[PDB]
Amino acid sequence: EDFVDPWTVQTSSAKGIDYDKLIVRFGSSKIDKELINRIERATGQRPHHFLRRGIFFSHRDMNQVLDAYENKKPFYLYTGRGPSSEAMHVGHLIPFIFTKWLQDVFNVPLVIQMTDDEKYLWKDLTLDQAYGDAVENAKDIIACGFDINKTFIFSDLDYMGMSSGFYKNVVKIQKHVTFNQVKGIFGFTDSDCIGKISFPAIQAAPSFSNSFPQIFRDRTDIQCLIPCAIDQDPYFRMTRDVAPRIGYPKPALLHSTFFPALQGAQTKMSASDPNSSIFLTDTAKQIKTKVNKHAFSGGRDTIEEHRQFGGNCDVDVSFMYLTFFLEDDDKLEQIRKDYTSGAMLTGELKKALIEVLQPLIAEHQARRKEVTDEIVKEFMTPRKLSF
Amino acid sequence: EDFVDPWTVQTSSAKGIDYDKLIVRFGSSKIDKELINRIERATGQRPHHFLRRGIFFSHRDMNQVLDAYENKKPFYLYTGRGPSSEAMHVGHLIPFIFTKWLQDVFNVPLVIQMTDDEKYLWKDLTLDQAYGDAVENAKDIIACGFDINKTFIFSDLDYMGMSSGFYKNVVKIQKHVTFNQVKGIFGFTDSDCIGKISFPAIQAAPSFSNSFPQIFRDRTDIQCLIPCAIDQDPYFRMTRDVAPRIGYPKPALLHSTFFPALQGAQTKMSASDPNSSIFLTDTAKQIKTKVNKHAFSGGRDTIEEHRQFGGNCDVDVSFMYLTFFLEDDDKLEQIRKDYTSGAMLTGELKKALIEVLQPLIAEHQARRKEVTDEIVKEFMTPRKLSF
RNA sequence: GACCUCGUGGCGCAAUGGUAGCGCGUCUGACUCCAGAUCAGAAGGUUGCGUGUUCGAAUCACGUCGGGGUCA
RNA sequence: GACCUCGUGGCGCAAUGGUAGCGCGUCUGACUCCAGAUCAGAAGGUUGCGUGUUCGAAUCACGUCGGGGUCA
Ligand SMILES: N[C@@H](Cc1c[nH]c2ccccc12)C(=O)O
Ligand SMILES: N[C@@H](Cc1c[nH]c2ccccc12)C(=O)O
Ligand SMILES: N[C@@H](Cc1c[nH]c2ccccc12)C(=O)O
Ligand SMILES: N[C@@H](Cc1c[nH]c2ccccc12)C(=O)O
Repeated sequence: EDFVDPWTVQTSSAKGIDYDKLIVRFGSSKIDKELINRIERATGQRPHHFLRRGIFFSHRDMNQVLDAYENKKPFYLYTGRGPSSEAMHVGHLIPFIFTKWLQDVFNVPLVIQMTDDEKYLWKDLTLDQAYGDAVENAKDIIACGFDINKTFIFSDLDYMGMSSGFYKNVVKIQKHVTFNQVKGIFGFTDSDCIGKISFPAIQAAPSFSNSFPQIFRDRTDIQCLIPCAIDQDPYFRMTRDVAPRIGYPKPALLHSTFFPALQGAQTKMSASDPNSSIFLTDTAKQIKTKVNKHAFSGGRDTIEEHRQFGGNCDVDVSFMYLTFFLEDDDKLEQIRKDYTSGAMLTGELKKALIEVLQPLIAEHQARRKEVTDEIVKEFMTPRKLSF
Repeated sequence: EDFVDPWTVQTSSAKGIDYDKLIVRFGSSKIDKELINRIERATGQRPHHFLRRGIFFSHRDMNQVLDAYENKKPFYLYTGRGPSSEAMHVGHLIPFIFTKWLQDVFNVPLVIQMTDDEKYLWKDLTLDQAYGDAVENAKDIIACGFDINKTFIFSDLDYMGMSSGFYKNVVKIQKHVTFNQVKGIFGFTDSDCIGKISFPAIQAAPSFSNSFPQIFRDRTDIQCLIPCAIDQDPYFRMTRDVAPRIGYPKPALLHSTFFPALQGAQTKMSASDPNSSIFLTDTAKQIKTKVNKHAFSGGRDTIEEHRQFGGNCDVDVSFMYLTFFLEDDDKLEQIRKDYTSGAMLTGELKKALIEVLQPLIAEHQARRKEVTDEIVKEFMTPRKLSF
């Protein structure tokens, strides 16, 4: 019995979360082959590997989004981030990497939310500190290549006070969610502060277009698509239930699996936990070390046993990371084959990984460094977005 | 055992609420003669009759406000209103009448809050309807003579989205109040909506100057004074407890007694209840009728018994209303004397009342009619206030 | 997503198959200098909505809207 | 406003008057192609803050800050 909620991914199996069980448990829908070819037919583009490889595996109302898109009816993307301190590891990238692709292939506007107020309520920092962390994380997000002409990155602490329609939708949503409702959904108790208790309303507000008057004037019927880590589904199950009751459309969803922590898929990568993560501000040596010194293996103890029994892929953190970052499907297969056959040793694998991580993480740093203050401020300026 | 909270004033005694017991029960301070002369010494003005006659009877930190004022340290007024539909009776005026005086004699800026979002959560209407009711009630408030150069009337639904510091203080406050805290203070249950559960934070935010950046830039140490009906003390007991913990000063308070309902001081006047109120949009005949047909009497049944036993003032709604609106202290005394002695009959009294109500309510209508849309919009424009 | 529950004159209750009643309130006249109190009388709902079963339903069933609760 | 309660190495616990210990975690070497597992060793806190009582306090008292609870 795996446990998954907005603040905890914990399972006993080394193979990690049983996503098939998660889909059922949550009521979401499995993304099947049909849906994928259906996505390709609509974009005229080859499905991103996260879709091919089941990284993004679950959805909600996707066919309706496609049915609309295909019929010239526009949708907009909405995803977000809880601002961090120094953190921001590769795991935090998956959703954003996919969102950038979705933005390209479908050519649609996007709103990214920086829940600095959330952190302020959950962690121990000042609004300035929280807001700061956000404007900062903005760089890394921007560094993913989001089109500045179709992307609006905002901080709750800020935008809330400069929008004639966001707080208005928070009030609507709040009126339609009870303390009992969220007590169940998230697990809040009478002891939690009123601020945490009503925060869900805020993570839901972006699902409704008229929350962004300067981007959609006051249109209240524009489809919304939320790419995100399955652990965020709770907010939007709630959002989908509130939607009709206040006369707005339900946000569609594309769910992604968690990026396994270095010590094993028993949990997801996280800045809070020791050596479990590879940060976006990591030197090629640090990247190299962490992989050689912390990545859990599915390979046999000795070169001896490994040759006669090969390694196990269902648990090899290194092989898992490759499933996420090695583009070429042929190379990933060769490795899976050889590693399984014993033909390849764990270290030869750990090396293949580091060869793909270092350059990726390096490029990120390279693009991050090109993010000027003028730019950040632009992305973060309520303004009309293209399309 | 009288019962008083933000939504209910109920007592069994015809003499109404035992305010002395209320002060103790709430922990507030009785406004004694000293404090009154102290107010006169500071303003160089004769204390308003609400103070002379105990209408405004309780306070919190008033001496500190005076100590500061007298030493050239400025404070600002903050009071508010839950927007109504057609309502707005004389009872709703007391606080505002006194606030206008305080504004004059002390010469200080003022923020008036229109909790349209509160109504939206508690009643059954649309945000437009709620916002509308507010912009409307604004007229009647303005009609009280508040200096447009020192007064800012705002609606939560609106201002919240155009302030770089209000929502910021709501977030601070929310983090420092638990669901249990407000469950106790107000009586909210797990069934109430998250919006009602965290609303108190909003009625508290105006107590802090930096909530109004366009009026006080980002000063966080400006004394605040809240004139209000004692039934609102719960929000500010809570506000005073949260204040220091977030590094802001505690709001001072001036409490006023309730305006007794026509049928008797057992409850306060209210639009919800039948014939218990006299509306600001009432014809001289309606005013006249309500008083002759509904005002509870303390006079004897027949002219006979009344002459030998006189009337009772501790329960006569009409005499109570006069205590509120008859300026001249000598006339009020003559009436109290004669009515008690039997020298005057109840109807002669009911007549004296109507003679003071009709002209007052008439003037209000007269000034309300002069409130142009340009003006309302002005009062409601975040802008620098004089002093 | 599924499940439970409620939905009736302004308010609070009743009539679990064959004509929707009561209390509070609201209005009248009597009585009082008024008001209250006390007497006497009256007005007000096709039962959230749409069907269906039935000779006939508020009550039975399906659907739907809305409030509250609950589940992996 | 008053009252109760807690506050200790990153985490989670202990020592209710006379020298702050343990577990988890973190680092080393052994072992493994790595990692994990298993062995062997080590580093890390003057106990929210300020006093006071005492020969001596984390533990007692006063004050104060912060978390949680409670009252008319
Ligand atoms: N609460 C999320 C941040 C977030 C806000 N809105 C979102 C929409 C999609 C995904 C994530 C988000 C986090 O901690 O990462
Ligand atoms: N373009 C990369 C995404 C990416 C950006 N920055 C990164 C840093 C590390 C790994 C991947 C990335 C991809 O398709 O996967
Ligand atoms: N909630 C109060 C309105 C209000 C808001 N802020 C205030 C400050 C003082 C007095 C009243 C208020 C009411 O219903 O009337
Ligand atoms: N100026 C009046 C206040 C007031 C304004 N409008 C009113 C309407 C009815 C009664 C009083 C008023 C006073 O001093 O009491």
